[PDB]
Amino acid sequence: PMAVEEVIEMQGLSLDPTSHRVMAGEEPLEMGPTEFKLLHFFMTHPERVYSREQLLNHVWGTNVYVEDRTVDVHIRRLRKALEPGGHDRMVQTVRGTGYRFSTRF
Repeated sequence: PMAVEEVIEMQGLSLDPTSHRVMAGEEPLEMGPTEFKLLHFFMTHPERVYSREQLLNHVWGTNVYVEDRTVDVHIRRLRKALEPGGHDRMVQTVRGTGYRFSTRF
């Protein structure tokens, strides 16, 4: 995608950095700012697995302080927001290791 604020798309799921609009095809999806940031990170760092520690650093930063399970909490809310189109299946748990976003499922 040779464009910075360009719309990211994967398996029918699109995310607009400018308007913060996320869609399963043409149906709009609802999620908070943390989930959006998490989804944005996943769609741009696909297939690879990340520990909660890595996801905390990439998404929450450092000037805040959050526990690892908080990641699990927002992973849940994100999956929940992605259900309409079944895209929640793209947010996958890597047993006792972390999470990955995949087109394969």
